[PDB]
Amino acid sequence: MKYLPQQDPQVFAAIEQERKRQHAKIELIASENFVSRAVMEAQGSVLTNKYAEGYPGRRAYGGCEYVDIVEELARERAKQLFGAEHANVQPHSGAQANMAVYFTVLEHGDTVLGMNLSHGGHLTHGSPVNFSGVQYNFVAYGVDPETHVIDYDDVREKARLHRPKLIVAAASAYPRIIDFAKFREIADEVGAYLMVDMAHIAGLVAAGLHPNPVPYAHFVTTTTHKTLRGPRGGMILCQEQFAKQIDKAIFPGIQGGPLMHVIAAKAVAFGEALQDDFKAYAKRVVDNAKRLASALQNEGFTLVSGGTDNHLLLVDLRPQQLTGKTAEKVLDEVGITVNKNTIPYDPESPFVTSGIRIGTAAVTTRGFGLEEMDEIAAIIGLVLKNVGSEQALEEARQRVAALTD
Amino acid sequence: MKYLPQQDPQVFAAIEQERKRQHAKIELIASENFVSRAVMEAQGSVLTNKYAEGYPGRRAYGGCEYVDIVEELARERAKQLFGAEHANVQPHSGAQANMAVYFTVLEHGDTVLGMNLSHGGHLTHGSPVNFSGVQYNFVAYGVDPETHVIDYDDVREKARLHRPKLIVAAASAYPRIIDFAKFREIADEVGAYLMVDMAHIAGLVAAGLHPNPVPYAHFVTTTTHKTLRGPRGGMILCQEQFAKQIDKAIFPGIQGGPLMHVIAAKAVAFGEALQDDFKAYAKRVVDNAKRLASALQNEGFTLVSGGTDNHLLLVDLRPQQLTGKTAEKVLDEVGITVNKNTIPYDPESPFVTSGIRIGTAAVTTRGFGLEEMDEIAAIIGLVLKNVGSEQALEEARQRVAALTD
Repeated sequence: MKYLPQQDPQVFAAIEQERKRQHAKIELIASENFVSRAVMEAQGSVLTNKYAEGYPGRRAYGGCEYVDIVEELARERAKQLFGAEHANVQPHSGAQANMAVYFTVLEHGDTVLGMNLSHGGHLTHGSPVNFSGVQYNFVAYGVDPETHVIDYDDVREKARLHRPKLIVAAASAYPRIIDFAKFREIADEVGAYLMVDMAHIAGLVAAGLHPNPVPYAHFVTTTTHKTLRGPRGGMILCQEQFAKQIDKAIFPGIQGGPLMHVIAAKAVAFGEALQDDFKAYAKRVVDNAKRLASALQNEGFTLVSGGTDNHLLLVDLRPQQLTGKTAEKVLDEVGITVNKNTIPYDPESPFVTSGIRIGTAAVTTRGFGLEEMDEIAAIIGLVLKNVGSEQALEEARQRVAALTD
Repeated sequence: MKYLPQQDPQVFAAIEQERKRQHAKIELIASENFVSRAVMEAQGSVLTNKYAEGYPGRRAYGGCEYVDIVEELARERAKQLFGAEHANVQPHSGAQANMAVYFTVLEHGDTVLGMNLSHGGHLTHGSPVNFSGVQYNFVAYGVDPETHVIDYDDVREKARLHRPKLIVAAASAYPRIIDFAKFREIADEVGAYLMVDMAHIAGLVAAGLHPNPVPYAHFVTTTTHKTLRGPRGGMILCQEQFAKQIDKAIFPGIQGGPLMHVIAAKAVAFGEALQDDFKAYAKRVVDNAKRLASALQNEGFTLVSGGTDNHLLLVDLRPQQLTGKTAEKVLDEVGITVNKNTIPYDPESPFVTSGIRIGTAAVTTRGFGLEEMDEIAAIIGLVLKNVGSEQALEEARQRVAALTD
């Protein structure tokens, strides 16, 4: 940076701390990643100065010729990546992408069926303290108590009982492949739209390592930030038949001016995802998650679902008589970043939990491989088996430092 | 830029075009500005990598120590700038800031009173194709047909008749000072909350050149991008009594993860606004608008309200027998960026209009003064009085180029 250090020492000092923290810690929060310098440069561009309400070639204001080129690049690259008939790259966030789909197909009070929040579903899939739960009547399907895999007969029974106008599939903490074909079959049976929120798995989908929801879903929502390793924001994919409605839901429906600089950054991230080396990266993500899962089991940990098909895993800490909250805290002490996370049928509150969620996207981006997964698992075992030994925590601290350099 | 040119030639070429366009044109769109290099650097930082759901010291996830410092800096600087008891710097946009206030105080179907959209009100103040108009029952107050000043007796009568739960004041195209004291008096009479959307005038308010709504409003919403000359985003200000509710409306209410990099950029912009030279800048904005208004009248143009108290003016093109659409198009041909804008009691549709809206924030940032205002007015006169003369348009084109260098 050149101008920020001089203009704002306070802001600069804090950013630099954050930059150094990102390097020093082992980042295992499943939704996180590190974007490229190209992505950040696009975000740091003069495109923040441009009002561009509307869409390419159909804007509210003049002078949008060049931001139109940027947006179209984002849209066309998104369609190439995912094989969608239409893309809307304007949503400010995953929240707003979901919001716009709901605005499109639902009236206030309509019934929606989504994944149980304590089994892996997102806040925006019907939390009673979120707009989704307040605005619409959400019902929930669950995972099997033993396998922790989505019970598709439960999805079906809930759909046939509650007659949702919309079914939502996808999750913030589900470690297995979702069967979108079965979701669509159930949707078709009850005459419901199917929305897939692929936020967590979008990078895996782009790389062909998770089945693509696009052929099965009327609407696919996603974040761009994350397995897709883009800037922070949202996107909606859909068939051409809903394109006009989806675009109108975003604007003038729920947003105003789009963030053209972030849209530029999205285009850059999609470009990166289209390359062969992103596919290799994504395979290492999944390989690393599998390896880390296996290594954790070797250390004596129980995992939700008995492992992972994707980037993420959930440790069920009940055998160790630890809460997710306790685990999160102690791991923080040694420089490992996780989050407490409810496990299916969790006897503890969402503020305490019996689990920790772990993902490999971030560490894989940093160049971590299988050997690093083994060591991370060994460090976690050392810490969680010795929460009362400061000497064990210091050893863990030193082994963490050894990994980050 | 260093990495973007190599990584993504297509995106880079388009951004560079946009950068060159921003320099070449006379930008008179009233909502637009040019941010500092410090602001853009903050936006281009590694803070995009951090999930920071929740608030400073009370986050969902660990590792937020430094992003907490950034957010608190934004919040405290906002409070210093505007004298508010509480700030929420997380809204992704002006749309989402407004959305969150509505989510806080209103139930679905509640009556809201806002400014007539064709008299200056915003899309998010009750458009039937916007969430505001779809979710709540909006009624409208108007300006006087002769003076084009808000009819405060009309605000009062509409409030007493319709019994709104919320009254909204402020505008996207109102060239006069708004009387917030009178709005609060009316609000108090009918037992309604008062929300002020100061998006357009927030920079003027910070500089003491427009009366501050904060002492009179329960909620003040604003964009940060704009007269405040910040990054693209929103902010909510309120009294401490609504702080907890407003924060919960933003998260977990209507958003998820905030854009910490943009929040950094907001802090930087607030820092800039706190300096003496921003106050001087803002006075030049208002001085330039007054001068430009007077110079336009000298050219024979009629202005809505007979002039301006702020950064913006509206030309009523009816005396010239031109539509706003025609004016916008021809001005675009010579390198002057305006937007068509409905005038109060406009006989034309919002897609055609009888007016153009013009603001001085952007050109003032570029260093334009009174002499430049005279010339801009002379060029506009030349173009609009000779829409059929290509030679007149070429002269205008050359005089525009002379101004931008």
